[PDB]
Amino acid sequence: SVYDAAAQLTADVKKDLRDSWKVIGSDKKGNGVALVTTLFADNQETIGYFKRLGDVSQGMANDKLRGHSITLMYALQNFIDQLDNPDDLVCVVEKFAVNHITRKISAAEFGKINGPIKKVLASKNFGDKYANAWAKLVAVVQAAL
Amino acid sequence: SVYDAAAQLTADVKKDLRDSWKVIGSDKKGNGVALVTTLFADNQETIGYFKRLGDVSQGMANDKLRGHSITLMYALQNFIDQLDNPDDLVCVVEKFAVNHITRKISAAEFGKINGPIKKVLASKNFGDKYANAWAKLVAVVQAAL
Ligand code: HEM
Ligand code: HEM
Repeated sequence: SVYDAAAQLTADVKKDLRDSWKVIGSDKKGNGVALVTTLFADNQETIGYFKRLGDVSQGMANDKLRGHSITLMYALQNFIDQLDNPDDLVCVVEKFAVNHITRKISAAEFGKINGPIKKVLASKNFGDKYANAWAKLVAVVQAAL
Repeated sequence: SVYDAAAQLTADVKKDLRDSWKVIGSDKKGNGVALVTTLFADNQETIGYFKRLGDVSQGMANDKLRGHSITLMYALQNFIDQLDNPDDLVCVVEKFAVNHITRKISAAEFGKINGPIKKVLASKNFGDKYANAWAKLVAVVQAAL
């Protein structure tokens, strides 16, 4: 269950998530756009899903893409803030899961975000240990898809 | 015009928004559920739009309602964090406006949130001065609907 995935996050994993978020979450506009644009760069097959955003090749200049990217970072802020109460983490994760289920995004496709997260983390010198911790958080959402 | 509306957020208004948010934003789960449930209590005619959340009279005990309410508070957090840059405030406001336009929510009905905000603020000893500041922020979203 999603609760199981959530309840499994250990103290060490939560520590790594919080420490790295202190940095990557400090510039939501910059890192959010980097995250989304990297997804498009490395997984071009996903571009079609974001037609509402218009020309995503415009990057930062695209106001719809910028608004979407900043907001995505607040979903992550939400997750990080709920780490110590699995009950609250689960209800917010299911909320965002619905946003993706309606767009026909499978658990496997949602996992495509792990590559971009790993790259953004690396840009701030957060290595594999941190990428693995984030993959565990993403897996909580995957349990809901 | 959303831009002209954003221009109404003067130094004094921004300060009142930040000062009051420091308190109401400190308990997103508690104050978010209070805000949403007050909207339902005071404007029963809006409950029909929230069919996805199930039985909203259950308040905090309703997982979907709790997830929705917490997330709503992060949208407000987002707005507050963008107060320094109007172009960014506008792009995030338009993102959330679309979420409501697709739900068929007009500027007038969106404005029904002012009553609940005034009440939640009053419960934390923040009077009309603050309620009016928040009404100006809500007005930016209304301009985009
Ligand atoms: C860290 C992981 C991710 C987070 C936290 C996240 C968060 C969000 C948020 C907050 C929204 C806006 C929901 C709405 O207002 O309707 C959104 C929309 C969307 N997401 Fe994600 N997402 C993630 C990964 C992905 C991935 C990997 C895909 C695709 C393979 C995806 C596809 C979509 C699509 C198609 C939309 C709709 C965009 C639009 O038309 O506005 N998401 N996402
Ligand atoms: C401070 C004001 C408000 C904020 C910041 C806000 C924010 C949000 C957010 C973040 C969502 C989730 C969007 C999504 O994932 O699709 C949402 C959904 C929704 N909002 Fe609001 N909202 C506000 C006021 C209102 C008001 C006053 C109404 C109705 C009169 C309204 C009606 C809706 C509806 C119908 C949904 C869809 C719920 C669902 O089925 O999940 N909102 N709102």
